[PDB]
Amino acid sequence: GVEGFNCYFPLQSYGFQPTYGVGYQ
Repeated sequence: GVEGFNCYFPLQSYGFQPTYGVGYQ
């Protein structure tokens, strides 16, 4: 369900935080 690697972690919540792993312009 997670776009990409299967990470149970709240990777979707980090999409709003500063990080290179979530650089969606």
